[PDB]
Amino acid sequence: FMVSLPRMVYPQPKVLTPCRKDVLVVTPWLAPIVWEGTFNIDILNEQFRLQNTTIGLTVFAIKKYVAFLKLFLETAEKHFMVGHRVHYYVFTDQPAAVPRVTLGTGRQLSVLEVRAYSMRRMEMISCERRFLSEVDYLVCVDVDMEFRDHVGVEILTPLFGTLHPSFYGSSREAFTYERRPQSQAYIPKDEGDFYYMGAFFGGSVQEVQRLTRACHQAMMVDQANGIEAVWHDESHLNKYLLRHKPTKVLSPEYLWDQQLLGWPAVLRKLRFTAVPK
Amino acid sequence: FMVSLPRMVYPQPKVLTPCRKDVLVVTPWLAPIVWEGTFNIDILNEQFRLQNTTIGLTVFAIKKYVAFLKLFLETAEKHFMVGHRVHYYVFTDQPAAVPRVTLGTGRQLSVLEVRAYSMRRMEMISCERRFLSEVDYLVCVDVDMEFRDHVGVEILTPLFGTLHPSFYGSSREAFTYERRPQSQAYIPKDEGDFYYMGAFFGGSVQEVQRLTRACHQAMMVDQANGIEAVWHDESHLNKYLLRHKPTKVLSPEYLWDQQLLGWPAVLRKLRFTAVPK
Ligand SMILES: O=c1ccn([C@@H]2O[C@H](COP(=O)(O)OP(=O)(O)O[C@H]3O[C@H](CO)[C@H](O)[C@H](O)[C@H]3O)[C@@H](O)[C@H]2O)c(=O)[nH]1
Ligand SMILES: O=c1ccn([C@@H]2O[C@H](COP(=O)(O)OP(=O)(O)O[C@H]3O[C@H](CO)[C@H](O)[C@H](O)[C@H]3O)[C@@H](O)[C@H]2O)c(=O)[nH]1
Ligand SMILES: CCCCCCCCO[C@@H]1O[C@H](CO)[C@H](O)C[C@H]1O[C@@H]1O[C@@H](C)[C@@H](O)[C@@H](O)[C@@H]1O
Ligand SMILES: CCCCCCCCO[C@@H]1O[C@H](CO)[C@H](O)C[C@H]1O[C@@H]1O[C@@H](C)[C@@H](O)[C@@H](O)[C@@H]1O
Ligand SMILES: [Mn+2]
Ligand SMILES: [Mn+2]
Repeated sequence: FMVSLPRMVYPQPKVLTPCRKDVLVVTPWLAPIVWEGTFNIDILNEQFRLQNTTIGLTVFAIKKYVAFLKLFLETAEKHFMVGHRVHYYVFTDQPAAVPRVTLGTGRQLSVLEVRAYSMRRMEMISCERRFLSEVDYLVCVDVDMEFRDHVGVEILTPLFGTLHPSFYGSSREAFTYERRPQSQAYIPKDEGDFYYMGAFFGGSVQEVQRLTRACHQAMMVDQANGIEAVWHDESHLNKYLLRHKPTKVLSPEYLWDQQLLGWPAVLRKLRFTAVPK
Repeated sequence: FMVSLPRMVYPQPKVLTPCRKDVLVVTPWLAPIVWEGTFNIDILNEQFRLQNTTIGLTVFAIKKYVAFLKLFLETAEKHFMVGHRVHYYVFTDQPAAVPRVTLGTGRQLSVLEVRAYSMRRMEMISCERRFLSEVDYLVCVDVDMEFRDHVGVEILTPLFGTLHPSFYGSSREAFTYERRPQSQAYIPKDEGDFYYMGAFFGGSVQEVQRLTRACHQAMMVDQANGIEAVWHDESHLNKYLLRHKPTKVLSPEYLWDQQLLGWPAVLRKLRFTAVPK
């Protein structure tokens, strides 16, 4: 049950004035594509706070990648879901190397020890009972990253992927999907909506567990058949999101590499960006 | 559980090419606004057929309005949810005046007798147990109308309203919301997203029952206080959808009066239109 919104004063949306005329803001299956200018964050914050929403953020920091945790977490504190309930889940082979980072109120961090050495992340996420009890949504991101700007409840939805920053302008034949019919991740050259990056996906706990289960099972079949998809779990993520359309798509504002790709006119904000390695 | 979509060949959506540049296609709370060119109906039909979706359509034909049923139903057969399961619910004081209309396969019609003589429609819809058992979505429309073009699963969502054809270009101060603070339907001049028409709303059975219950209760409070909102149940519908944002908004393609308003450039299709009375 969703209670009433309070009175709010904000600019009237105008039917004959698009927010953005330079980009596609809705997919052909009527999922929003999230760009700056498409959302009133005050309205969304109200809606999600009225549901007392809890967001889980999973991040893997295995072997040398523990060095990325300090900047990742400190910048997450500045920019990720501020004002909402957040539970970070840090999967690592080195629990003692996790930096002591000061958290804002309503935010917690759990260290989950794992084995070191593409199958690990999808298998590890598909924690099943814990996430169902503790959070409403799961967001699954790369650690070799930093938040530079707002990443908030505008992303939340049953299932989302993120446009790969290298391929948002590419035609589908150029996408680096797995192209061998012998792989479970196979997508032919005449199929595909978008190329999603493995570094930022999420959704409700239920939908994220479905996706990660399916990708894990598909990767196991491939392993048994002696094939490894060209881009590993990303290849399977793309296969999954082709056959199970996401209910929102994040623009490349949400996954950018400024060193590689600069700052194009189409990006009004760079929100979550690659750290040099 | 949603099974996989089959392989499909369709045009690739392009991130740097908007479908429509002339209209707002997503609200500031990230609900799609449904216009022609925003959706691939083949994808949506697949998604909704894979869930074996059943759509209930409610229509009231009381007193002289029974005369509108023949054209309403015959044109619904040509254009409304064709290929999907449909259950029409015709509420009338004259069961014997309901025309015998031939239905396509998978479609059924129930005649529900009611009393003759704004409270009736919201009260009557909030049938509660029957709809929950028989349909997935409810669509609630005026009878003095005809379908001229496709109205399909693109509209389905937990909660939707439709932009009133007279007001989609209007600023909010000009909207004919109820303006007296003594009414439950009161909306001040600095609030409001859109002006929704009472003639086409819907959603999941649960959300439609919530809306109709709330509007019925609000109208009862008004009656007890000796006030009747300026546009009756439409005034309350607008209050409800202000405080409970719809998850899709239908463009005026879905509710048009060609005699009054012609055929503006912004409408690529006229789907569901007023019959002269
Ligand atoms: O030694 C490692 C390697 C990786 N990671 C974790 O795995 C994440 C992903 O690894 P990278 O950042 O090195 O790789 P990309 O994000 O470039 O991932 C893409 O390239 C990969 C192969 O390099 C796979 O194909 C993957 O599916 C695809 O999304 C890292 O952020 C980190 O969280 C570790 O913790 N330790
Ligand atoms: O004698 C009647 C009158 C109305 N109706 C039913 O009620 C529907 C709505 O009535 P109208 O078509 O006459 O009115 P509008 O659609 O123009 O409705 C708008 O104007 C109404 C007052 O005229 C209310 O304010 C209502 O909330 C607002 O949406 C009709 O389609 C019909 O289904 C009947 O069956 N018999
Ligand atoms: C010559 C150097 C490597 C830089 C060129 C990489 C450009 C394409 O990005 C890569 O795309 C792959 C799928 O085709 C896969 O997702 C890995 C991805 O590379 C990662 O993401 C990029 C945006 C960069 O941050 C890159 O460094 C990172 O490895
Ligand atoms: C002088 C004649 C009446 C025609 C002028 C009506 C224009 C405005 O439409 C009316 O708007 C009201 C809210 O302000 C309320 O929704 C009723 C609505 O009138 C109905 O819908 C219109 C689009 C027409 O189909 C109209 O005939 C119908 O009554
Ligand atoms: Mn990375
Ligand atoms: Mn009418």
